[PDB]
Amino acid sequence: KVGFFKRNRPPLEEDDEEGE
Repeated sequence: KVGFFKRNRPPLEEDDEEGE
């Protein structure tokens, strides 16, 4: 999938590529 990691992780920890 791709809507269950790029969502909860990014906020919580800096996991997915934010974007800046």
